[PDB]
Amino acid sequence: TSGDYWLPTTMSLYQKELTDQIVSLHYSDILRYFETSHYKEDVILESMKTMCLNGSLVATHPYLLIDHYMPKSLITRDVPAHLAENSGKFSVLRDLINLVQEYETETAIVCRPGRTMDLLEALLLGNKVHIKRYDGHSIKSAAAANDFSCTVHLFSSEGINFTKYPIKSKARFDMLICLDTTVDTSQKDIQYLLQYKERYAPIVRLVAINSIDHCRLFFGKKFDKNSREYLENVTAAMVILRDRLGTLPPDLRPIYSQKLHYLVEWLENPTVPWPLPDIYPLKQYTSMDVERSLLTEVH
Amino acid sequence: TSGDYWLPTTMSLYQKELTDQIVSLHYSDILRYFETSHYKEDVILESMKTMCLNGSLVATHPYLLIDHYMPKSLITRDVPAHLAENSGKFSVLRDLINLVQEYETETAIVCRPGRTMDLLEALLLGNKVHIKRYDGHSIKDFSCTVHLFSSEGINFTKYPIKSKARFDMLICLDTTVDTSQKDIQYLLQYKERYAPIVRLVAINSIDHCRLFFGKKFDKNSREYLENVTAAMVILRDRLGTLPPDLRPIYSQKLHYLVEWLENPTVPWPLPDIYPLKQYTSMDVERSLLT
Repeated sequence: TSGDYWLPTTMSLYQKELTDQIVSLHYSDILRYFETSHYKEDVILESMKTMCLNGSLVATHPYLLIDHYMPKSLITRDVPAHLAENSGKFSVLRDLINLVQEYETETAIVCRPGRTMDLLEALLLGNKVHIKRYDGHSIKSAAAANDFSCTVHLFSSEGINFTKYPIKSKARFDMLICLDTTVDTSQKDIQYLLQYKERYAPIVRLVAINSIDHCRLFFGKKFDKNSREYLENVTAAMVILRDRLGTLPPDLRPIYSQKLHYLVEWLENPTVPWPLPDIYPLKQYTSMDVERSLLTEVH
Repeated sequence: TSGDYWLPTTMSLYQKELTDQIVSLHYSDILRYFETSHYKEDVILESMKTMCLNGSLVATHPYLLIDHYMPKSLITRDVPAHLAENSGKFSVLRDLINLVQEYETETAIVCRPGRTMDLLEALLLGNKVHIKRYDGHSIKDFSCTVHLFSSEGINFTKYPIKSKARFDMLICLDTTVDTSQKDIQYLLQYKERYAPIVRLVAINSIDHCRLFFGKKFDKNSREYLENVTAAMVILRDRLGTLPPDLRPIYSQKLHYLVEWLENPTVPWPLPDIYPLKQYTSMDVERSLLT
């Protein structure tokens, strides 16, 4: 395939009901945004926009949205498991890394800066793996006295700065992972990463099914940019898919239940076709479908 | 010890923030219930009462309070693990049963009827274990059989104990279980005289509150509800975390209990129910401020 694949991830019960809440919150704003169509007022746009934002955060981790109860330290032994237990995306990642760590490889991961970076690091501390950041920050200053075949490099999707922090790697990235949808693989800094020695490193994007993640990714290759049609299809989908949020299809489940061993072949020959189906398409929902969806809320 | 022990259980992140929400919901009602003390209006009482109820449900499982996303089928292979992953109480139970299932034993479990029963059954399907209910309902070679009884009236004449052996242990899932009642006293004495009681309790949760103040104010006293509500609200921050001492036992998947499982006469290996402070109208205010 295209060297640009998706890796669907589930959603914890908490992640689901969080999203469900986020939607209930913008309930009226949603109906508005779809009623007076095209006219569209700025307040309402910002509402749709931030409802989308908060949905995106929760999709990769609840802590990105709610500090409450976040461990004061992310270093303690138990944290990695706890983080994974609360974000299907993190759980998939961890599963993934449990495989790639066996190999001698440098693997790149791009995600939005800030708390996402920290949580990403914290999650990775549960893996037999070297960790390099490129923002001069970290939660473990100290370096691994250990000997790991696999090193994981954590890059910001929003500007890197390779002159103060260069790639001391001395080897190609065998794979680049998109954690958020904040990642624009077209940008130069990310294009630099992919070509670090075929010409391009495989991209694999972690996406929660039927989540905002799914919406942004699919409509993105069909309406682009900040079109009215993008936001309309994306918001309508997020809201309507809210019920099937983050459940893998029956076909796909065993692969994930099997802790993703299904991917070993492709991991060893990154030239072989991506073993998983292409990003499932999403319907273009109508102002009608959103109303019908939001009703089952109303009593 | 007394043949009546507690088994603390943790709380999932979701169970925590749910409780936290439940509290925020009754925020004003709480301040009211503590301000105009003793006077107490009926609406507010019902508020305190149901805030307590909803907290209790969440403590044993979030699905008891929010249908949203509950699998339409509880039989599929993955359900047991999913349920446990979302209630520290269920996770402890499963851990427990993973031990007791190795033995030739009949183990009794009492919990509130209804969805609790179903979820209990679903959770148990992940265990090498026979399951008997006594409500004629259900959603579906083992040494271990687990008997699920309602805490709220049983009916042993339409559904008798075909067991033919003593219950080596009786487990309280909810706080809905009154071991003093006759039907439960019948169960404990089914062949020493009484089966050991072990009660699953989420630390610093309403569960903890009800159980401890219960042996200190009883019944539906003003002082019970006052100490219980104040505690639930204030402990909200330390909700469902085991003390450093206790953690390894649980991390070790509870093997620490094997000795007691084999000789139910040995003293309960875990500390007695940790006491809770009697909090003041003052402490609840300070707690709710933040």
